[PDB]
Amino acid sequence: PVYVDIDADSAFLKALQRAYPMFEVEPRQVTPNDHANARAFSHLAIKLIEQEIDPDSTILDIGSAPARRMMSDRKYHCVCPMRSAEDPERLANYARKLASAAGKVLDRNISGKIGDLQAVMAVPDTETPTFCLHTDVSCRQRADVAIYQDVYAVHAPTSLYHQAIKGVRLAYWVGFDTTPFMYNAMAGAYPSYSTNWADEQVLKAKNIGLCSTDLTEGRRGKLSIMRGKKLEPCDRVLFSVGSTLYPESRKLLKSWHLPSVFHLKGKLSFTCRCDTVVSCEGYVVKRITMSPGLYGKTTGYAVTHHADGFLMCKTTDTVDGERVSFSVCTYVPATICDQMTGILATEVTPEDAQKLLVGLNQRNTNTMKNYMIPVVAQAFSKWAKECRKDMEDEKLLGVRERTLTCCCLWAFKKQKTHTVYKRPDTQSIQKVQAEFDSFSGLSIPLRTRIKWLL
Amino acid sequence: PVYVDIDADSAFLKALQRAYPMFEVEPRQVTPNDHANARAFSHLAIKLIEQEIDPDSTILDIGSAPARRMMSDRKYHCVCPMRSAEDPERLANYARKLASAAGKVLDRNISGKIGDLQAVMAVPDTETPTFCLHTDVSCRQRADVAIYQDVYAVHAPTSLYHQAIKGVRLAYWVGFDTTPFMYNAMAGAYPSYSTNWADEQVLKAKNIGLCSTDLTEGRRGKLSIMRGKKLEPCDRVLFSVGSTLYPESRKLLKSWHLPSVFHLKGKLSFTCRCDTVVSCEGYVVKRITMSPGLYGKTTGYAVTHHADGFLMCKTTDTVDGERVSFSVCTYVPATICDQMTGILATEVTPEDAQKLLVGLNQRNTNTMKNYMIPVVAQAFSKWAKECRKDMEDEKLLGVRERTLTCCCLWAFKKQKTHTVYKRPDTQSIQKVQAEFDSFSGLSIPLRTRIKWLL
Amino acid sequence: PVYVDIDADSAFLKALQRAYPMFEVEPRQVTPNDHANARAFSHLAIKLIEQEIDPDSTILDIGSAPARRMMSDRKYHCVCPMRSAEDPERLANYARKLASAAGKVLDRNISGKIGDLQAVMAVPDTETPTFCLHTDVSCRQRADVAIYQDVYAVHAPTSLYHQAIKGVRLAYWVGFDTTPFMYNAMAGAYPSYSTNWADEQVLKAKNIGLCSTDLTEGRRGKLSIMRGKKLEPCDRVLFSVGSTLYPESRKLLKSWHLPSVFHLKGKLSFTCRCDTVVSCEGYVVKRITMSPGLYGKTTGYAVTHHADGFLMCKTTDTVDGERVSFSVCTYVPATICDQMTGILATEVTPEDAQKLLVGLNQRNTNTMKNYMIPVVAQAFSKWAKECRKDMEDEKLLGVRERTLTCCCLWAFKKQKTHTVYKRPDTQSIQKVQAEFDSFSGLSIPLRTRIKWLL
Ligand SMILES: [Zn+2]
Ligand SMILES: [Zn+2]
Ligand SMILES: [Zn+2]
Repeated sequence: PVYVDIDADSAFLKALQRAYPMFEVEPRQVTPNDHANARAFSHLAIKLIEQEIDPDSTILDIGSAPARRMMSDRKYHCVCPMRSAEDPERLANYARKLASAAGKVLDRNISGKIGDLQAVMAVPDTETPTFCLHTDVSCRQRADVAIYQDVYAVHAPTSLYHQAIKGVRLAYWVGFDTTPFMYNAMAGAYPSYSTNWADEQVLKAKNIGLCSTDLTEGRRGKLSIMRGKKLEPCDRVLFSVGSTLYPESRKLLKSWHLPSVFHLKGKLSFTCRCDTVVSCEGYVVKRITMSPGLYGKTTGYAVTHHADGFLMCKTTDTVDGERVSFSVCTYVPATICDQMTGILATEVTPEDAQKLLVGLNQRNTNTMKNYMIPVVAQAFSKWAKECRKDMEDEKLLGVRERTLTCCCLWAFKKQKTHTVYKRPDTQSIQKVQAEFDSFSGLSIPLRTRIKWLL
Repeated sequence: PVYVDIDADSAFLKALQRAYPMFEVEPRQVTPNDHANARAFSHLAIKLIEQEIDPDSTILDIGSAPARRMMSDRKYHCVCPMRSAEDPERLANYARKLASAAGKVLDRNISGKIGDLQAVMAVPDTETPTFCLHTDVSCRQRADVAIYQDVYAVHAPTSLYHQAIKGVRLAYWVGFDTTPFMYNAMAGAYPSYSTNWADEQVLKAKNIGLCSTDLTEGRRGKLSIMRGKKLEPCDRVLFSVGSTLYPESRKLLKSWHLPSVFHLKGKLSFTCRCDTVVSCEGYVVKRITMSPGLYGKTTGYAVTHHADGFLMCKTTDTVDGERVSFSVCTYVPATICDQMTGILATEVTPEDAQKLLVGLNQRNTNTMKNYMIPVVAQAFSKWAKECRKDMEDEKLLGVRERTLTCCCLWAFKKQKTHTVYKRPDTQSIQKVQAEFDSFSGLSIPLRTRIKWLL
Repeated sequence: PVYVDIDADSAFLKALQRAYPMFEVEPRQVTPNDHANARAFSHLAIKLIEQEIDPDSTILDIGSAPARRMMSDRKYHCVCPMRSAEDPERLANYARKLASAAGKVLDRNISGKIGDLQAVMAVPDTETPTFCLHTDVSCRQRADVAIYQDVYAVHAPTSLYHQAIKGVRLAYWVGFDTTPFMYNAMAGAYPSYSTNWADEQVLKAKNIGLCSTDLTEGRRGKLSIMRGKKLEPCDRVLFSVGSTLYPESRKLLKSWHLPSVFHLKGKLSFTCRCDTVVSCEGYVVKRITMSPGLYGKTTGYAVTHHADGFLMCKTTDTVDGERVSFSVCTYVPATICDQMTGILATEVTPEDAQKLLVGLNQRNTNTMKNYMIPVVAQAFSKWAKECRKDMEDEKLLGVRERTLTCCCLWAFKKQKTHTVYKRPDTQSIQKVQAEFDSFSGLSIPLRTRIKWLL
């Protein structure tokens, strides 16, 4: 069995048992994490990856803590770029966890890993079998499995190519579903994992998941130096997994939304596939295989299967007091989606839809988080309405009705789409890019401390 | 017994037991595939084919992975054209799966298949008894059974003739029902297999199965370089089986909708039959028999028996913002169809029809997927209405009412058919073509790696 | 007991036990065949014929596969004209089934049948005791029983005379009821066997059993080269038994609707009887007796006893978009017929009649297939109406009311009959013709195959 640190009466345990049928998932709650689900998923994700891959294979852990990786029989070789403030504490914790294992293991190469840390604290740029201080672009070790566990700040094709040229033929990416960022939403939620993310421009909104505003009477309106008149989603996004905050860029998030087939054509050439192997309510495990030489052709399309509904709607909020409208995305449980089918046959108001959603939810054992019921309600009310206007404005079969621009071009009226509702068992198809061909860090007071611990 | 990787409480298990009464189907879920049904069908399809065919026969596998085929007592000879990015990984996986079997089998010719891969990585163009790197038109092996398991990108008559000239007298094609492509629909669904397909022109539709659109206010309408005024189904189609995406061409799909009898008359002559041996909710197993010399005659008709209802309707969507109408097809469960019979005796609105369909579905144990209930509802409402207009516009028995074109020709008013509903136990009859008479790939870094694995 | 390949909970098993009281009918489903009923009838029909006929008799099998006939103790002599594409595969299958029986039988003349195929592939025109490559007109064997199992493409009097001059005194014809073709219907259904047939002119109808149409907006009406103005039933008809398609001609179908007595008087003379020995819901077994010399006289009448109701109505459809009306026939279960008796005492609308039929059917255990419920409903509503107009227009007893054509002839108004309803336990009486007096195929590449298999 596999023990997950979630409450025994948790409703996420069934979702987590479906996503992992090959395991016996048992709750062993030992810590009141506010993002316990996001970790109960990744623990099982590594448990599954370690079964799929060959035991005699060497694994590379990009941006991962070496502390969690030991006590495992797999030949891990963690690569620690030390790009953030957690890596020095991660290395301190690794050195400290090795000390309590000097003799009480004699099964997990502890006596080799102590030597491996002291030998890399002797020479920093060195390449040891199970530890190094390089970036994933800088490491010189040769393996055949790579694992990107919660690694979003990396450009996908560049890093994948740099792993492939080192002999990596299999790669696993455990992370959040990058689909809300291909639809290019402003703010969004992963409610089953207590995760909220927002574009920095709307961090002062009133009521979205990740926001914080102030009280006011609305009588100033004079402090605009330069007009915006344009509130598109910029590049910087902030994620809050429970209470843990991470900054990301939309570019490096969208880069991991890889197509089914792509080509990495640098000094060497590889043809690569990307398969979503696990998917639970917004948290995915993707499998990339890379093989030498160009084979086949690439369509440049990426598919997302929706097991649970996916909404993206236009919501009206007040960012920093100013009433704007932007796009918010969320995941709705497939049960709620299936039970709204009959009501969305007509035009329902957001009040009626919210009362019906609260009924379906409470029927204290909630199916979906309630902070998303208002917006979802509004989303449904818009969708059901835009479905009636499609029915009243029936066109002719196979014809269009373009209008001349009066010089040489044609014009067609665009309709206003306020909601994109991807029901369960539908798919999203996004045109992405394939055919990619365009591919220190530690102090002395720390280097003295990491080997003093051993 | 035969073990299928679907969960024990699945409702597809009963449908899968009906399609295979000669087996006892046991659920053995070990993986949360989002297209587990489409594979639980094909596993049993190969189990059935291997019983029907003679054990002393040689089998050819067009476009199939050699990995899955071993551990079978049948004399397989897989032909691997390496036409896509999966065949290199398929060969890597085959070479890796052979290594774990060097000695632990001594029953499935593992020690012969290792040498058989070594002999083809020594000479590429060689023809070995159980493996080759050719296409189906290029392979030179002589067998008597061919199997096309999920092989849609091949022209049926050409490939079948090239198998027949090599002594193949029996062929099996396991695939999706090619009937939605003879009615020439724009988009469609196989909802029991979580499969959606769409013509590339409508991949930016709002709400069909395989689509993805954006939010907008509909106030630009100026970017048409050249008018379309014509939205007929073009040749390129994209399939999403769960989350696995494949591109297909309507020509090569319609190619496999073979008639009951046809003739392959090239340098040699064969008379051939095509029998649908298995069909489950949109997934068929066809049996082609080929015999030397022309016998009988061909009427050129292809029949599809509908066990579950088949709808094709005109839906109004907004592709990339533009409100168009195109044809969508889907499969409706025979129970839903039978329970809709009484309501379709009059004119029902799509709202009433959708509420009634939701009632019949929920009566949490859904009979049909709900994302298809709206369109189906609309379809029914149109059909029930076009059935009343046939009754109000009663004609005379055996006469027509053509009108002179005023020169020498006659004119008859055509009526608008918005829905084609093929109820359970009806049949589709399509005029197709019979009488056919008009019939490398591997790199060095991979050929080095395949034999290093063994 | 006799084992039929139908599901254990099938509702056709009761009807099949009534049609064969002398047998123990046991369901042994081993194949998901879409026309399992049509074969569960014929298997029992041959079981019955083999009991009725004398064991020391020689049997002739017209157009039958020799493969199914062996393993039977009866002295069969199959005649294989090789008129279609199934006979070459039938012979391949026979040669293959003999090979698996060379030694494991020593009870069914396997060692004699192998030599009998080798002797006929040595000389083609030869006449061997249990196999020949002739037609039924060309075979020179002398027997005393003939069996026509699903043989519709043969002219009945000519074939029967050619069998009689060879000493055949008993003949059996297992087939579909040829009564819908004596009423000369355009399309029709045998719904208990999943069989639909249509005249080729209406294969593009919208909603009948065997058809397939397209979507359209009805705005072309310009492509008629020559007017029809006349939609009578032509000679070519297509049958779909489940999904198996056969073409037949109305002439050779009506040929087997033989009268109770007829005379075959050519170079020799025979007086012949035709009795329907078995009848199940549209599938009959007819027994023809032929004796030398002319005896008695012939009324030239053929009778059909209706155990289940038989409808033929005028339905309005749209063939290829053009709204026409033609005649469709179907079989209604005697229970549905009996339970509609009280409603048809007045004028019921097709909507009310369809809701009532759906009530009686569902009262998921359907009595009749639902795709025939609308048309049947309409049929009933017409019949019940034409029965009221007979009652309101009461004539005088034994008189007519002809009107002079003003020259020398008389005229009577003909009434419009839109429905012919033959209730259960009624009979149809048709004036047919009696007194009849107007009465290679294999290549080398196959003849090399057939004895190579043995
Ligand atoms: Zn390293
Ligand atoms: Zn080969
Ligand atoms: Zn003969």
